[PDB]
Amino acid sequence: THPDISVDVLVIGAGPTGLGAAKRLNQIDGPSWMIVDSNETPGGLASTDVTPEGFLYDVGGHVIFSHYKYFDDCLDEALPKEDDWYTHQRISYVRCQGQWVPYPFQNNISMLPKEEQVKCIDGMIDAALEARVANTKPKTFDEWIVRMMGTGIADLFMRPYNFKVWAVPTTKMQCAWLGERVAAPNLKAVTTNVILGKTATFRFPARGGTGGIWIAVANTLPKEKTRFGEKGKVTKVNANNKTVTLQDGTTIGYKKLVSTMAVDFLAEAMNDQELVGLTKQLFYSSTHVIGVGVRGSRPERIGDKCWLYFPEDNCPFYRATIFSNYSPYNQPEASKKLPTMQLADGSRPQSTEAKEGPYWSIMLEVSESSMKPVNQETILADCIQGLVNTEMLKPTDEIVSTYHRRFDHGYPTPTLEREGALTQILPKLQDKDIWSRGRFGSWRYEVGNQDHSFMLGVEAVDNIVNGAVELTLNYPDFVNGRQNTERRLVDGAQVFAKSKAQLE
Amino acid sequence: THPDISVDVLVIGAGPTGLGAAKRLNQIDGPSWMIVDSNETPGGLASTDVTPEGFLYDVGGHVIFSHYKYFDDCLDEALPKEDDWYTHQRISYVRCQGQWVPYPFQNNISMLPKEEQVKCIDGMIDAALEARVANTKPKTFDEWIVRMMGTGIADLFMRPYNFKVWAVPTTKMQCAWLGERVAAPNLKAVTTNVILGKTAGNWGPNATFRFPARGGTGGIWIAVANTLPKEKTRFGEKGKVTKVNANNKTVTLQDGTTIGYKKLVSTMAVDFLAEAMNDQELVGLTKQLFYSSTHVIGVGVRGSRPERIGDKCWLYFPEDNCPFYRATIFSNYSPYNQPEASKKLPTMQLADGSRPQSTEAKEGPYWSIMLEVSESSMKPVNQETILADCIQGLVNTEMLKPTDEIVSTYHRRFDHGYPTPTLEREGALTQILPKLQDKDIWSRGRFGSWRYEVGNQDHSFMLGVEAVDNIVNGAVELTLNYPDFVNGRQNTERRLVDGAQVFAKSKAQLE
Amino acid sequence: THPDISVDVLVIGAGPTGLGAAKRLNQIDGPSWMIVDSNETPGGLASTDVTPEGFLYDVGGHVIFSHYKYFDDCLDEALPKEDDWYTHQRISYVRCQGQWVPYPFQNNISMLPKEEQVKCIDGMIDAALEARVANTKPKTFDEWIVRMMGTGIADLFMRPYNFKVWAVPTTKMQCAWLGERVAAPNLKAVTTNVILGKTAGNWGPNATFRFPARGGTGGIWIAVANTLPKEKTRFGEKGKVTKVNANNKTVTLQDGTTIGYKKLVSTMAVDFLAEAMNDQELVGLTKQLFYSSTHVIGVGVRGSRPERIGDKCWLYFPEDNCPFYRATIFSNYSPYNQPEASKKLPTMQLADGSRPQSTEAKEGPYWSIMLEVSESSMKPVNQETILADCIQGLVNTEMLKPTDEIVSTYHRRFDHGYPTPTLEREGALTQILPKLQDKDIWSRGRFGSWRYEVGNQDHSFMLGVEAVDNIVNGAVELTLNYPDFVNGRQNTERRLVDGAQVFAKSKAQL
Amino acid sequence: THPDISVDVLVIGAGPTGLGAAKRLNQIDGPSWMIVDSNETPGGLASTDVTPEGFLYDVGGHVIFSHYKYFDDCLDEALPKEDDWYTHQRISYVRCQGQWVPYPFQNNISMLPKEEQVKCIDGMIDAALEARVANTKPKTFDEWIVRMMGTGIADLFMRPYNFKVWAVPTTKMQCAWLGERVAAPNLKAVTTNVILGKTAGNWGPNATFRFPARGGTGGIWIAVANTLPKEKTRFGEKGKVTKVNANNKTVTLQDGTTIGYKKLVSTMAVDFLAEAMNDQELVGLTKQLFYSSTHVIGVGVRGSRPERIGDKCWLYFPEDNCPFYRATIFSNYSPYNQPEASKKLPTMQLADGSRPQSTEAKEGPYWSIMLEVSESSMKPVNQETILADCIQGLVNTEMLKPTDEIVSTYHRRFDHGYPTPTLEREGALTQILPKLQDKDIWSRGRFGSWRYEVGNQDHSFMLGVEAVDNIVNGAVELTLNYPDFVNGRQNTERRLVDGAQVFAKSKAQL
Ligand SMILES: [Cl-]
Ligand SMILES: [Cl-]
Repeated sequence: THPDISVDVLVIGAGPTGLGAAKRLNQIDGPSWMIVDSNETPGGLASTDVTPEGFLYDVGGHVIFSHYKYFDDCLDEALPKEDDWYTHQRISYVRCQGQWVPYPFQNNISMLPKEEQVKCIDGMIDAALEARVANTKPKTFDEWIVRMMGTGIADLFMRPYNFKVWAVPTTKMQCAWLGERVAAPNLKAVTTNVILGKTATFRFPARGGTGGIWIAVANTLPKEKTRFGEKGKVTKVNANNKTVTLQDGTTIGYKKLVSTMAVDFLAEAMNDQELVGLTKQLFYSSTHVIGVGVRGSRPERIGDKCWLYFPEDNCPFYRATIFSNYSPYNQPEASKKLPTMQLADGSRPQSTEAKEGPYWSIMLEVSESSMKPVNQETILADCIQGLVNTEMLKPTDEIVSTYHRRFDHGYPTPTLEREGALTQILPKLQDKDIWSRGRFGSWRYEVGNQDHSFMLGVEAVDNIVNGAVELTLNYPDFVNGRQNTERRLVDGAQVFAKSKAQLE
Repeated sequence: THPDISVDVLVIGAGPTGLGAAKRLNQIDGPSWMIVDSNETPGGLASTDVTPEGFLYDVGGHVIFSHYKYFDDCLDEALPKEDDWYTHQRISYVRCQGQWVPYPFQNNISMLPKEEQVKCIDGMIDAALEARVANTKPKTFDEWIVRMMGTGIADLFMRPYNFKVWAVPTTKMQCAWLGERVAAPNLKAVTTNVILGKTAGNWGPNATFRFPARGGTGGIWIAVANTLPKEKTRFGEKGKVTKVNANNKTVTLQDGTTIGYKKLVSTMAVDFLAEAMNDQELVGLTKQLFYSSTHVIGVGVRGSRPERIGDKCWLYFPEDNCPFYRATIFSNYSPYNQPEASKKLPTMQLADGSRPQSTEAKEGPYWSIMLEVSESSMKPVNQETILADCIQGLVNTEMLKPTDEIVSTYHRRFDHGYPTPTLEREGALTQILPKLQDKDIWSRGRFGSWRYEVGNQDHSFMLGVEAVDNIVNGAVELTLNYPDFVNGRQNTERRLVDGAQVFAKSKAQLE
Repeated sequence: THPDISVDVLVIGAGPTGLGAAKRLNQIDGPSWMIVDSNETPGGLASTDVTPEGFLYDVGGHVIFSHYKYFDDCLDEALPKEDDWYTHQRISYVRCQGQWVPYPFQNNISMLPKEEQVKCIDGMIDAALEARVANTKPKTFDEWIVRMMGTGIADLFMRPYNFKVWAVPTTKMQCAWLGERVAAPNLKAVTTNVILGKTAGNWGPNATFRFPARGGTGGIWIAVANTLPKEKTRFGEKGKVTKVNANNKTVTLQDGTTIGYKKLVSTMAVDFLAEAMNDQELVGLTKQLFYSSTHVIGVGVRGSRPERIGDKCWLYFPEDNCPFYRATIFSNYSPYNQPEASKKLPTMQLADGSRPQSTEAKEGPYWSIMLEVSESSMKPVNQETILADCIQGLVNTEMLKPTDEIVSTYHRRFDHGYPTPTLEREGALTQILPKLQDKDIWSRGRFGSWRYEVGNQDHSFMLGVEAVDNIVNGAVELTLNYPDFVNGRQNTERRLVDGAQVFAKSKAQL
Repeated sequence: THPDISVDVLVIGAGPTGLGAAKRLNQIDGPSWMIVDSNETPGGLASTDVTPEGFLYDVGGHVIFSHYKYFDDCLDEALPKEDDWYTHQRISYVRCQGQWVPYPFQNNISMLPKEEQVKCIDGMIDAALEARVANTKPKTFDEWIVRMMGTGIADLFMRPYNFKVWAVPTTKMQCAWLGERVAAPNLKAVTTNVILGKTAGNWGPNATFRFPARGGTGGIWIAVANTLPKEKTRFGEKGKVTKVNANNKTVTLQDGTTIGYKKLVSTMAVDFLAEAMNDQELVGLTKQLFYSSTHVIGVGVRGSRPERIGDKCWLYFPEDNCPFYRATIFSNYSPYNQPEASKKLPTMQLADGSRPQSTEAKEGPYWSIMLEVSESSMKPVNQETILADCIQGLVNTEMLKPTDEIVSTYHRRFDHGYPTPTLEREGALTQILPKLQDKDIWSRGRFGSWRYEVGNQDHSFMLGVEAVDNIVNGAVELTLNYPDFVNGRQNTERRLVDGAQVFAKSKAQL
């Protein structure tokens, strides 16, 4: 009994991780392979949605720093024109007590009341003294924060903010994921800034938002090796006889499997009780992505802002961005005409006539868990009110468009129990020739950015084919702390082979 | 052959130390005793001079702050009237970059330029981190400074200032002496003040303090001397000691008088004692000691008390725009330190150095300033020019406008001014003092025992008292050997009227 | 209404503290004074008792190290002959796991089993490392113990021993009383002795102490008292004080006699003084103080001095195979502490607790053992069985063979035995003493001021001397308030003959 | 103008490193390649020599612990029979004051004089206390040692031994090359062993290493080379490289042959390369490197194996009663390292250095010893007398009785023996390697990249493998730049058969 299709390497999922595996498989051009996804549009959670009124919203952020030349090579290939990209300056602010405090927070306590500055400085002094004598390392995220910042800064920012982000207490999280850097505060730089009173770029696609990158990357692949859409939905994986079954009944035989779906779904699709049980020990939070389109020129108070962080309790979201700042093509042009749905204060607008722009746009994120639930019916309104309370929207601003989507698997949580589970789950799948990789494929946030995830797929294939170490998967500190320039979209294998076929 | 006079206990010198010995001897009224001094006016280096134009000057605007009730008892006995004393609150600043920084220098960085504050705070951060782990103690004054303040504050103040005071580099002095002299900065306190822009200025035991209404500090010692039986004192040329024969326990006076003693308390500089003894070994050891001379400069000036001056007491001068290290507004201590307003005086010169528009005697009121300048083999001074240089320094510091009228000048150089706490000091004293002790000589006092940590007038007085108490009652000489012990407590046990005098008095009535 | 007697200074109590006050007063010979004691024989709890069979036992130890020349002058004066004293070598042992471990204990773990040595060294390594980084000081005796010794050595000796001594857990006691010495171990010396297997060679002649030839320690205090003008002493029932009226400064004796004073030096237990004053506030504060009772047991036995026992001095007992915390072969201190050989005595019992085979009086020679047992609310003792338990304890520790013949026993219980350095002590004393001071009452002594660190005979003596020096000459009471200061120096200034007496005498001849 | 030969990848040198490159290139079977060596026999400085009398001696030691599955695969493929290998227990001893001190030295101070134990333990106590508080990293090999062991152990072993090894004082060497773990001594374990006097634990299966039955170590590389296609190798005089033109990527051989390359893997000493390149700048930088020469000495002797020396071990010699720093009983590794019993040989001399009694050829059995002596401008050696001195050293260390019959001797001096981890090494290499890289030259190996940390046979093999992987597949050269990473993990990902070959083979069957 033979499957409808047979390939050496099967890739499940066409998010960044799956596309990475596909790109390196395509480059190597050795073993046979194919990639499937239930979504007709590749990009997974790094896709970009659009509102009926033409406002774009990324559902999974954007890369700010690439750690790898290989990732760069693929983006350059996908979007090879200078005008394909806008290049912006890396910046950030924290919203604290009516102030926009620049990153890094501790280096700008100067902008807080003098009383708060005292509590913060006393906190770092204590922490700096203890660190001088420390002979152990922190065991929880919380301990890490305190040793690093002092109780002062920890209570102002780190603690409350991180709870808003992870939907889980900082006491319930590990810290290893943060890196090897010794937990020791830079007291001198902090006080120096307090006394003096004083206080890097990234590219973003011009059109299509982040999702446009992955569409263009996928378009470089040989179309007949892709199966995207309902015809590409996987319904079961038979690990014992290495066969996958799709929704439409198609069967696929594989020798090695690279699975980028959530590892808990994989265990279900495998009907593996042991893996399902191990898999349930993992924790994750859901996230709500909220989009707000509004009429008007970009407000003075807002400027060239990007990520904004919100520790305080006058708004449910933990971060927001002025998405309209990243690219003029993220929202409709001025000439386009749209009706006002409501004002920022939640009341009916004066006129309901479709009017001109220009427009700007805000995007934000709310976290959710069994330890921090959210009312889905009221969350949109609360967020908008939150934009008011934080002085991002005037109560008079006119809202032209709203976007609200909830993602069940939003963040894989770095809980104290994560590694105990992963060190069992991953090797067990490995023994079955299954490479489970990705944000939820391998569940490691420290390597959960688009560039990391992409490379997790690239390296899994490199392990399958060339016996390479999976460095990003098992040594995040090693890859994050170096320049990764060795692996290129064009390696010696292809140069030599191409040159050979030329004089032959 | 007998000497002209014989006493159980002879006291040489009638400064604070000798007078302290005399007072306890007089209170005990047991063994016979007498006290001699080459000066006709008692008070030693705690005396007061006056210019022909009527301006009083101490040897450093002395200030009474006592660690002993017994010292208090004697001052109260000598000057028993409420109006004998003015009581003040210390108003002090350090002169740094056109600013008056309040006394605990470190708590007032908030008054320095921001750039400087940074260097200071960085310095303390380092020091605080090394202190958390230190397992040794400082060996020099300099290491002590750095470990306490950080290189920042050390360079801005401590180092330059202390060289101006001691006429010796901080790296050449020990550090077992500064317990109650130099403040101990706390990181939190300091940074909290720099944040709040608020101040603090109560450190040290100098903060109320009483000063004598009349005659200056010297007036205290004259009044104390007057409590003694005059016939047991020998003050003047007739009291000048020329020779000390330790072997047959006899002293020789200038007029040839000979005095036999059983026990000698000597308050003259220990290096002079060696000479007077004709003892080569001691003269030698004596050489290994070090001291700095000091110039006391007085300046009287016409005018109302400038509000730019205010109620300043002693001001500190680390910077190089003036020769003096410390200065005081003496006219602030008492209305009797300078002539009253009605008195008429001619202007001698203007602060800038030029002649006065008129050489006619004019009224007051008046105010007064006293300066000190240190001198040594490592930091010489030009005696002919030093007076002018100081006046010029008063200008550069904005104490005197170039326009101010100088009515009175005073200048006097004291050879023995400060007993220098060098690194070699204790190595010398731990030989000199025991050797004198074996001859039944109690050498005590500012230059008698040469320890600055107990060199104030109250310490010195008590060195004399305690020497007598050891001689007579077998008391421990606590102030001499344990400065930290006496400075760290209230010494209230020893009184001008002890149980011994009460019991003997009440027995005399019943009999 | 005038009292039957009036003096400038009244001293209550003729223990070492009282006698100290009397001696300085007698030397000064200025203000008038007298000294009373309810006991006919001076010496207080530093006296020496005797059994009907002629065995001596010190009730309150003996001085091993004198910190003062003044104390020396007075003992020299009291017992001026060379043959008035024996001079012995200073040494000590701890009884641990069948071993006599020499002082100090930590430097001799070599004698213990290797397993136990491991735990000890491990504990001190930890302590050493923590001390390298410590920035706080110990708050309890227990913490002080651990930081100094480590848990290993602490559990073997310090902890169990100290609980047996103070009859109070170490966690309940302060540690300032131990001095200002940094709580930290000398790892190198301890590991050096474990490796070398040897201890520091005998420093002989080494630190020696002197002990009186006759009459025991109590003999010192009888002779000291005899240098006093007898008419100024009132010892006996005729000297028992029943009431102290602080307000009009009057003291009332048993026989009804009334004494008026200007200054009072009271060396009786400060809680008894509170009582005798009828001051409720004081009595109240006085309750906050804690003390343990002690049992002094004496055993006289027949035979030459056995090989196993050795040469005198204190022995310490951490373990639970005996109720006592320390003991000493008293008969080693002087041949006059017990009957000579020719004396004939009947065996009372054997060490095992059984009747002897013969009850006929027989020759000696003899030897003798003295030991102490503490008692308190947290560590009670059965007064009927304690003697037997102690004797059995002597067998268990291998001090007596079960066959050894017991000729004499001695058992006496002292209500006030040790003033306990509890965490609460200073909070109470810093109120009690100043308050008594404001009434011209100098409460001084082992129980007069309640401070064990200055509770030895020389210290207590000097508390008396210094109180008088404060009353008369305004001297600082150094021993009372700065024990670390006096223990850390050579106190040579104050002498039995001071300059005052020299000058005065020299003048009387002229 | 075209060269006689053109390949994609040219490999110079057929030692472990060169053969490593060749193995991976051969496995990949993609780009064309060839490998050249001036030696007719492959093995480089890991080859085996034989004396005329039939005694074998490794010139470059043997692997004790392999860090890579890939290295294991290749050794397995080359020597696939069970009886191709012997497997021994990995142990080690240090010769200190007449004793054989087992590894590790510190855990065995027990068998030294008690006085030495004292200095050692005292040293570690200091080190341990400073380590509690340290906030900086060691800057020299010497400081690292002091912080690790303390001055006591440093003086007894570390300092003297390492000078004998590196021919350079420890103060002149870096320490990063040693690893990343903090310099903190395990004091408890050290003192626990001294106390217990033992060196034991609950234990499990003992650690082992394998050694080739025949041909010695050099037999591995001969067999590894044999698995390569012979026509892609050029070994012997015909393979000697004399010139390297980096600008037009051409190499010239002794016999005038020219070889064009696209990428070069050079395993010859990097100084020689700079010379062969005629590149002034690289010659200059190259001068800043430092190395020591080494003498390898072999001694065949008659007799059964003496009980005094029985194990297949290294022996280390800190003391100055012998010029060599390490030695081993090679005859213990394999019966085939020396002539069999029946073989008859004449005696050349006795251990004492005197003529034999009879010059007749006599049977065995035989055993063998080999040892090493360093040499440099800071520690010269007399080449004429070195053999005798070493033999005499063997006597002084009680390895040879003065009566032992020496049947065979061996002496050979390698100019490039150890690449020295000097303080200036990295400053030089961080310029040299990258500059060669920019010319498409991968200089790799013991003296190719000059890093002792990764200079073992397995490390070197892998330097070759990873260089090929970087050239072809863009792999990270982990062994080259991250020794700590590769040494602290099990490297199992890279196999002699990877997916690429499985997929390719399986495809060719459809
Ligand atoms: Cl930040
Ligand atoms: Cl060396």
